[PDB]
Amino acid sequence: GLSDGEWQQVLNVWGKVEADIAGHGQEVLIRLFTGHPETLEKFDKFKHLKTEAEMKASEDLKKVGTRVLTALGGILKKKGHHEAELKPLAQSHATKHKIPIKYLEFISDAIIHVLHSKHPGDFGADAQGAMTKALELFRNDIAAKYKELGFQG
Ligand code: HEM
Repeated sequence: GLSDGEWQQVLNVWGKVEADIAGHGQEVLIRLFTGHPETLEKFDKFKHLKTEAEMKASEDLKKVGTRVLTALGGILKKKGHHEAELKPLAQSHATKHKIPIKYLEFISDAIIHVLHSKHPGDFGADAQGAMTKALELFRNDIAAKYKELGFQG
């Protein structure tokens, strides 16, 4: 797992997310869908959308982006002791949404990109490596629950 100082860097940048959770959520999702169009096909509510202007205008997209980052913030704040938070998340993503582990890798890279773009002075080289480890931890633990739930992610 991560050191105390690695967790400190992760939570320090996360604090900058809290002042505008929705605005961050929209930027993350738009980065994900533009970099990896196949990922948008998983979102039945808005898989019909084609352009970034449409994505920015979508209220459904902004609300989903808010749920995603709020749930990730909850997990991160647990500093690895997140088994209770991770449980419902694994369950829904292996049954209802069927989200391959590869797509969770794509969104991790999107979050790291957005954080670097909006808060570089709270997200230098070492804080980036710390957030990279925290998100690997997250994916690894979800993949372990996928197996049990019978989803080869
Ligand atoms: C940081 C990683 C992620 C976190 C914390 C996260 C969390 C959530 C949360 C909290 C919800 C709402 C409640 C639920 O259904 O469990 C949700 C919904 C959803 N997520 Fe995930 N998610 C992540 C990644 C992804 C990825 C990478 C995809 C697809 C590429 C995805 C597809 C979906 C879909 C299709 C829904 C339902 C959307 C709707 O209601 O319109 N998620 N996610």
